[PDB]
Amino acid sequence: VDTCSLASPASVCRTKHLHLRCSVDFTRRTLTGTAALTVQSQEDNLRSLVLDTKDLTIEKVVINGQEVKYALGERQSYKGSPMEISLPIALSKNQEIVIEISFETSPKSSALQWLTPEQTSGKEHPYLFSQCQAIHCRAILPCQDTPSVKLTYTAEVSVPKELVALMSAIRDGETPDPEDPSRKIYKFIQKVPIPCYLIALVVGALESRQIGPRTLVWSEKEQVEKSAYEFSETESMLKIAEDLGGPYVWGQYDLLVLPPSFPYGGMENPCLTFVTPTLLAGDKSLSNVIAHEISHSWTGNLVTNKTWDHFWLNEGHTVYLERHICGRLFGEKFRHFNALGGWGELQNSVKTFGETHPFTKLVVDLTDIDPDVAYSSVPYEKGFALLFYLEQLLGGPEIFLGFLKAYVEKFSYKSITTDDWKDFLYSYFKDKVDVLNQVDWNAWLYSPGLPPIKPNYDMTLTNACIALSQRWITAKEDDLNSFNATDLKDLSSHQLNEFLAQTLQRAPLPLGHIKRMQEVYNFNAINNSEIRFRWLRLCIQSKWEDAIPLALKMATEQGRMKFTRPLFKDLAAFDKSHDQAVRTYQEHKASMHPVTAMLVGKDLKV
Ligand SMILES: c1ccn(CCOc2ccc3[nH]ccc3c2)c1
Ligand SMILES: [Yb+3]
Ligand SMILES: [Zn+2]
Repeated sequence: VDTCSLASPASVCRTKHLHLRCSVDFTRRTLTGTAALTVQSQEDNLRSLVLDTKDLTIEKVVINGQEVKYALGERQSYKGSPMEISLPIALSKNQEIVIEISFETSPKSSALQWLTPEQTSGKEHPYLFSQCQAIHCRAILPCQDTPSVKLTYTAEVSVPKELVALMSAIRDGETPDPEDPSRKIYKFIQKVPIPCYLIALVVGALESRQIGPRTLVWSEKEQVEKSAYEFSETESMLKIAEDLGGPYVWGQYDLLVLPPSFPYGGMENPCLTFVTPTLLAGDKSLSNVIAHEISHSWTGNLVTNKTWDHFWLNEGHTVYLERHICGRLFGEKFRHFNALGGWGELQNSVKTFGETHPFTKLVVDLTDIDPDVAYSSVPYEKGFALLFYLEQLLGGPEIFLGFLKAYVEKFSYKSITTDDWKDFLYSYFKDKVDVLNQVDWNAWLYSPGLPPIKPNYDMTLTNACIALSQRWITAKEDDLNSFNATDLKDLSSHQLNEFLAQTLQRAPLPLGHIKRMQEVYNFNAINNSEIRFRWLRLCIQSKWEDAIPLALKMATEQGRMKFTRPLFKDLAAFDKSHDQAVRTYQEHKASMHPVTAMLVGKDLKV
């Protein structure tokens, strides 16, 4: 049961294919066109079915060349409105028909952000991008908006001729639009069956540069050269991922670097990963995000969570593979360092939510819960900790990687639950079932709070970070003079970040200590977004008014929710900046991403 979807479930009917024919209207901020769904009955005598929609205007529904009856039910909040379609002839089991729906989206579509020219790099043209995960595809087109259903798709997208459209699919040509010579039609094909949350579209002034045998980077012209360098490890990571996961089946692996309001670090859209431009550190230091998105090409896009209650299957396994890729590139001690950092992020989330909160369970129950509200580090890092614990229990990384590749092979092109995963784990490790029975499954999978057992972590790269954090924390005023730029001499950017993460866990520190830290380390000069984020949080939580305009600037000049949400919350919690924090949100909200605007407003109680 997919409690996030109002559509007929997969046991009743299933979409096999979507043919999308649409036009992007920047004057009206609407997409208008037809969604032709090829649907296969799973029941005898099927006479109706229901699709998910959200803020869509339906013009008509056509089957066998005739208009048919349909009805839109009452809106159910963030789930949207169910659309019931009256089939003209009762279908037998396995029979397939094509249902062609004429629709138009709303400018407030929660799947979409429409940007004016001023919100782009080039300042001449507008830009549109989508983000369907988890349940926003219904705000673009009517569909069974559940990851329990997989479908292929084709699309034809008409756009102003000076712009470029891309989708999560192989590019299948471009022509002038016969209905309007001021336009171009871009065509697409996704021959591999996917869940509809992986449908993606961007329209803008995009240019491309090849950076590997199967990878172009796409962005506005101003970002191309920098993106090419930043993500140059992409091919080497794909080769390692193929070694761990089996064949890459999607053809191309292209990258799209979005404008700064993109809400996530990345989105694993097939053939075309979307990334934040906050990855552009200049030194490739945030490339774990690329490794993560690459890994989703197996865990998530091939083996998929059957409902969003089982999101940890997607995310936990992906973090596990991510950390292996980075460990192959940079060493097993670095994999452990990153693993242990992730446990720290899990501590933070559990402390933030509260150790008994339902969203700290590994498997969650999203009945009446908006996935965007529930979203956190938990499925990522509690899922990873479980897998890392199991790795250690069952004989080490070589052995557990054998399981992972067998698991991907077994469930490719399928959608699964936590029970499916656990059943297969027991089947694969049939000779170690004694050891598996030692795991407290009920606590790991279903209980809130920190896991019942913490894995073992190599400390080599972490010790210097803890040591320095502890010096600052225990320092008194007469110790502040001993600190100096040389303290950071032998620390990588990853280690500087972890030093800040350790210190932030003990915040506030005294204002004088934070002033000294800027004096000796000049953190204000660091443009690395992960570093700058934690530094500004530490400054604001420690009540440094000088940091207020810096934090406001970072919160608004980009929109990755990982950074924007906690910066606004911190600024709201500081009495000196509270009124400005809400004013700034109020002023910006109309031009923010619709999901980000929603969540920041809830965070700020405005
Ligand atoms: C990374 C890139 C896009 N997203 C969208 C958020 O999606 C989800 C999906 C599934 C979820 N289960 C619980 C919260 C939750 C949130 C997260
Ligand atoms: Yb002293
Ligand atoms: Zn992910």
